Amino acid sequence: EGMWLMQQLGRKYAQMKERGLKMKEYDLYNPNGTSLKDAVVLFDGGCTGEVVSDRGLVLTNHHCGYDMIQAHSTLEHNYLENGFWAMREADELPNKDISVVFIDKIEDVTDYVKKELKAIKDPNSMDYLSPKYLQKLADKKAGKNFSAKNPGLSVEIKAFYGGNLYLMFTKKTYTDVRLVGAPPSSIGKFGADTDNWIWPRHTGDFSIFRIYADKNGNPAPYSEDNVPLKPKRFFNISLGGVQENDYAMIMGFPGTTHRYFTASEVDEWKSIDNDIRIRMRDIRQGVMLREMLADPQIKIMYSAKYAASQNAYKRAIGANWAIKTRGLRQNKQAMQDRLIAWGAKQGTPRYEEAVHEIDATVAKRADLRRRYWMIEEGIIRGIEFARSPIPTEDETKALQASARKEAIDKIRTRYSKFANKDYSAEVDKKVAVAMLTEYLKEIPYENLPLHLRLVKDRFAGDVQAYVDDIFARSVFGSEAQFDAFAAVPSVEKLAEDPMVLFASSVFDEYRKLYNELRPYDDPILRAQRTYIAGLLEMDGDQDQFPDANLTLRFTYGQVKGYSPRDNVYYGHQTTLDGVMEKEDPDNWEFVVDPKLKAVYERKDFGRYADRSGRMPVAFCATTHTTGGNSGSPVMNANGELIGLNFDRNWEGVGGDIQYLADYQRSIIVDIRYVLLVIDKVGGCQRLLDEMNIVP
Amino acid sequence: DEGMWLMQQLGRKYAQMKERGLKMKEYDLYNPNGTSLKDAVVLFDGGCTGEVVSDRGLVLTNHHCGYDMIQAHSTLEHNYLENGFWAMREADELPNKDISVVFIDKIEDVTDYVKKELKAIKDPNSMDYLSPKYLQKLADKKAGKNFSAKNPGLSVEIKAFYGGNLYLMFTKKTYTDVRLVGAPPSSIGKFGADTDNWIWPRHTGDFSIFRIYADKNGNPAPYSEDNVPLKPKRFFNISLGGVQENDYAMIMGFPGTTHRYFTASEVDEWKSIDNDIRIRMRDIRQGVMLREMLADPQIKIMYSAKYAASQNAYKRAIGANWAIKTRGLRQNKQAMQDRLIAWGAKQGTPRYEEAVHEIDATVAKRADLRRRYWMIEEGIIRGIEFARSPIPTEDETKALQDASARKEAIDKIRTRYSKFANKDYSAEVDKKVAVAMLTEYLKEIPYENLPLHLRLVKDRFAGDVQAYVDDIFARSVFGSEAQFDAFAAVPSVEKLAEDPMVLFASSVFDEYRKLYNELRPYDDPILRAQRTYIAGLLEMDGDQDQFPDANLTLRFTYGQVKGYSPRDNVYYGHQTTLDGVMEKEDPDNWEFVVDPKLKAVYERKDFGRYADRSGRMPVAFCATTHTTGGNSGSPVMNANGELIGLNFDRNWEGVGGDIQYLADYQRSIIVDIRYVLLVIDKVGGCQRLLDEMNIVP
Ligand SMILES: Oc1ccccc1CN1CCOCC1
Ligand SMILES: Oc1ccccc1CN1CCOCC1
Ligand SMILES: Oc1ccccc1CN1CCOCC1
Ligand SMILES: [Cl-]
Ligand SMILES: [Cl-]
Ligand SMILES: [Cl-]
Repeated sequence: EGMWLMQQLGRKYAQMKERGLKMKEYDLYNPNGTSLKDAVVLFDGGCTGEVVSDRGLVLTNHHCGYDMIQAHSTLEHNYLENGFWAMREADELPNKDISVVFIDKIEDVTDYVKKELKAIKDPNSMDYLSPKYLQKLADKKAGKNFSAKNPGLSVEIKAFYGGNLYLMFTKKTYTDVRLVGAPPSSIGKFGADTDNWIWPRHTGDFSIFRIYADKNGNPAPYSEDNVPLKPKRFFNISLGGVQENDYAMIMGFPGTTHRYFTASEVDEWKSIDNDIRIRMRDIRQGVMLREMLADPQIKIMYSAKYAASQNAYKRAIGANWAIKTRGLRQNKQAMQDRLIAWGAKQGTPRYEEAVHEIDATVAKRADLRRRYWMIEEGIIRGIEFARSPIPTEDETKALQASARKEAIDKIRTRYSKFANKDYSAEVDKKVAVAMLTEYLKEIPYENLPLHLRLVKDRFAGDVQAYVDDIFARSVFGSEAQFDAFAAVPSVEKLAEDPMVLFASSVFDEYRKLYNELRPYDDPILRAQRTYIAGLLEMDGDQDQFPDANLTLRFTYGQVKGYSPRDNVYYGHQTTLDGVMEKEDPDNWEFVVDPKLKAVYERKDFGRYADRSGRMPVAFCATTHTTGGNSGSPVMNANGELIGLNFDRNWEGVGGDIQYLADYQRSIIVDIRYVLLVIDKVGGCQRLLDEMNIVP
Repeated sequence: DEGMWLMQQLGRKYAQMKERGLKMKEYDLYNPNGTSLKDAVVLFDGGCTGEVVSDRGLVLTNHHCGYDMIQAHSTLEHNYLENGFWAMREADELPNKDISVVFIDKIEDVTDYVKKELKAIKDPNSMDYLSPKYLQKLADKKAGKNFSAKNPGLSVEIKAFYGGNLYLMFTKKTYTDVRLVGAPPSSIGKFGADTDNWIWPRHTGDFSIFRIYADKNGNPAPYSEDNVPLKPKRFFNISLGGVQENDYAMIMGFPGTTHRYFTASEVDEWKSIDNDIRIRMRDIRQGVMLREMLADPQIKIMYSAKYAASQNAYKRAIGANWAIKTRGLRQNKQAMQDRLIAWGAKQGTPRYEEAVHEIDATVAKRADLRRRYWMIEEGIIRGIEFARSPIPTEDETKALQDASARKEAIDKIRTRYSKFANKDYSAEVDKKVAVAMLTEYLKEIPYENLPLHLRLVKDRFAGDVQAYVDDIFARSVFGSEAQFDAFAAVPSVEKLAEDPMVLFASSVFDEYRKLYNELRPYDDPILRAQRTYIAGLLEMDGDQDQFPDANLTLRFTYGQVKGYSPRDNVYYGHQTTLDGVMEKEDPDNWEFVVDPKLKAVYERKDFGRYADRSGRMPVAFCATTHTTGGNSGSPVMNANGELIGLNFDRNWEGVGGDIQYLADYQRSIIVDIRYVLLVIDKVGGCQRLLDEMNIVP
């Protein structure tokens, strides 16, 4: 059910032992010694990874290492397409701007932070949540020259439970992390967008890296003299596999949850955030799909844009399904009513006052938040010409020194980036006509961005004519129109340009709405500190975890499928047979790698197949995970690596607000499938040899 | 494999059925010389199955079987199709025009009689052995002179089985006064609508209720106000015990057609010609149609039924091709024919191998013609609406070329134009569909094989299909209402003889008929060789584990209540519940709206004695019985012969079951009788129907 702090392992240990955990408490997490926690890393600031060899080999997802694989890919050596397999350590590819963070130490500094906070003077100060203020406290506690006296180490204090608990983390960061291996994208991203958030899943979502360090294992930036890190702890790989009901646990860095939302915040999330994103993206995607299906060149240009829009669209659909069917609003209402009743009995009215402040703040910001989401989904991300060039103050104070050419070259560069090889003005006009029609129906005249008032005042309500006029008269409407402007440029032409006025007006309104809404966050945050303090005083910090905040957490559960709907059951494990069932040679997402197809046909599964002779691919578990847990190690009851978390099903996206025992599942790539791909597809035997594989 | 057994085969299957769970005595299910459960089964309205469930002639069948009768009695004031219908007294039950129920009174093996009559052969290649006219002459001879007049309501019919190796004579008792008694709203009767067609899990309460009326002595009589409900020989008892996983289940009904004795070359032809062409052409047609329906709400209204009708056989062809590709259908037919050829070589009889060779050679010879026939039928005859535009008849052309009969010819042509260009016809949508369909057709069919008018695409329009189609509508008398009216004011034969749409329609129909005429002779050598092929299979492995192809005659099938795994890590159980109906509810989607009375019954858990042991309300179940089209409305029986459900569909994964039964995928989709009784009781409030039924605890 939760994403527990490492400090909470002691309190949870007996429940974990009753669920199947076999390893000793301090072998998993030891606050003053080496433990399994020391083999977990925050991979590239947003993913999880794990050390799997005494030579610093690291496993993470394919979608986590995607940028590094793509940056090393060329037409001659397309690693993104065919995979990459370094046959020697010297062949492993260095990566610019990469990092791996180890959580060396974790310490509770709540009393220290609360004592420092007592010197505030302003009772409504937000320093208790300020990264700048908390970093000043972290530096004071660790010492002035801490990073100089302890090379590779840094300190950081984070707030938890809305500012009721503070932890200081001592982090060891390595920046020389080299690409070692990756399967082809046909394995690493098999389902591609069709199978995103989907269980059953047949994706071998993994990639392999290696941490490099100086001669003493200390962090060092990229250098040809760097040597593989000999870590103090690494995961043993299990080949025993998984069975239904087996204990499974994960360690990783979940990003964000909203477990302490009020019922009014659940209503706001559904009726504003989700409904607007769903409505606007459905319109945008609908026009885009029509144009992509009618022109093969439009499909090539808009495929990535369509896919990027669909990602949070599907998340919003899954979240709204949970709000509608799993009683999320009702459960938050019952939670706050229980605290209010308990507060009335104890004679402390501040908990009811805190819930009231949140409700009043949510109700007060409703129209502004609706206007913000409408402009953001409808125009800022919905219409491409909203991000068309806007002349700067320096560029206008150049067109009217001979830096007129410099001002024109800078504007030309931004025009070329806007109207790039993937931009279609005809597709954009069609999308804008549909998006603006919906926007103008939802936003009244007095709340419109100034330029949009011209739809009613100048074009008699004709959205098509307003959009046609923007492109017909704008210097950014076509290449020939920009070149005519660049030959005879004047600031009068730019100041009255219809596209410049549209872009400026919609961005002005977007910023103004952001500025008016920003002050509403603080009273909610301050009231949440009181609300969560009451919940912890009432029911204790035993069965209620702190919201995820990109810090190291553990979660446990079982390998278990679920019933998505009446008479339908999805089991706990998928097989290579399921990959072959989905193969479509003419559908780019479902092409199957010929080497993988041959391994399946010959049943060349070696020691990786299950007891039945079937080759496992992925499994699902009742662990509680979210974004940030991609690449997390999945452990056995013995702490051995059995898989890597890579996704969660759409039915469980509502799990960020309320964990859903009967629907929410972590989607995990089976470690047996990872080794089958390294061995039979990559032929990289040296990686298998350096891992400690247990029978 | 698991089949559609003749009633005659019950004796030799009885021990296997008993070992699979059957508890009733053999002659209580089927007795060739006395009353049995077979006497409670009817062929409903010539294409469905039904069953008698009371001593007063109450009949249950599917909602989609009784659909036309419910629709014919529906008005704006009393919309029975939308809200359901529940007659609260026998006098309130609605009579139906053109309805019938057929009882199979007697079934007799007349193989020796037919084979003796056939020996009076004038031509050894005669097809009289399969001729309904010839077989009816033999049936009348055996029954006697004026059988229908001497025994009113009774009629006789002989049918061929096993490719002409077995003949059965059926004595049928037909009743034509069958009145509508009850029907659930379409929200229950067709809950899944087109989305859930051929789909398991299924949550559709597909049932309707009728009553057989007869004269004072229970004899058939056309509709009369003096008619009285029929007191039948036998009726089904209703079981309330329900079903569990692995329970024995059996069905009796009228499966229409199967192709269990196809050669491997006929399976290849079915896949590579029939199915691939239908799939390709319908995907193009549906694609253009969907794009126009999504862009214009009025086009969606006009083309929704046409789109749905095209999708029905398209989905069936997809499901059939999935079985051919994944379930080794071609390989299993090949093994079957190779086993017969090996056995024939040991028996010293080469005629079985010669018969398979004749089928293979005939299939290979007709390949190009059959490809051309399917290409024109799917691509143009069905694919393009203006292919069925008016063509002036020989008498209409002769009338237009010195009498007042010219105005009659114009009125007849106008009537056909008004039917073609009706309220649902869009010339713009049709032109777009035709451009895409003709582009594919012209790519597949060479110039020398094209219908004459289509040669103009290359010869006159420089390969521009769009211009050719535009010219058809711009210059045709049937291109618009204003163009037809201009023709009707000044009509001439010369205008019609050179009309581009008339020439297109005539040319494509000429080619379609010519191809049909050239292909028709190839059917006979296959049929004659199939008689020899199936005789060999029967002689080799016996009439014990291989059933005759379905031919709209009474058959029984047995199996178990069992779900299946459609794909890796996915399992569909054996039973759906009312909770599944509520999960699918969408108030703004016509297909998935839920009746408020049903939703209230679910919320209050007012399930009475109809709920299962866990308090859940069952809706439908699936079984490993072998069914096909014609089995809609079939009674589903318990091990005791009690009614547990009505068959109403089969899953798409099992459509290949017409060629080879698929044990791990094919399932009959059945409405649970507990759900039927729940709807009659809590939704219709028709207690009198429950009271006349014999319900067993
Ligand atoms: O299989 C994939 C899945 C997701 C992303 C990319 C691929 C690779 N495809 C690239 C071009 O199309 C054929 C292979
Ligand atoms: O100003 C608001 C904005 C969003 C929500 C609620 C209000 C308060 N009221 C003002 C008067 O009109 C009725 C709503
Ligand atoms: O529920 C049905 C299922 C299939 C067909 C027809 C209906 C009835 N609907 C008609 C219009 O939409 C609301 C009811
Ligand atoms: Cl380390
Ligand atoms: Cl012979
Ligand atoms: Cl099968």
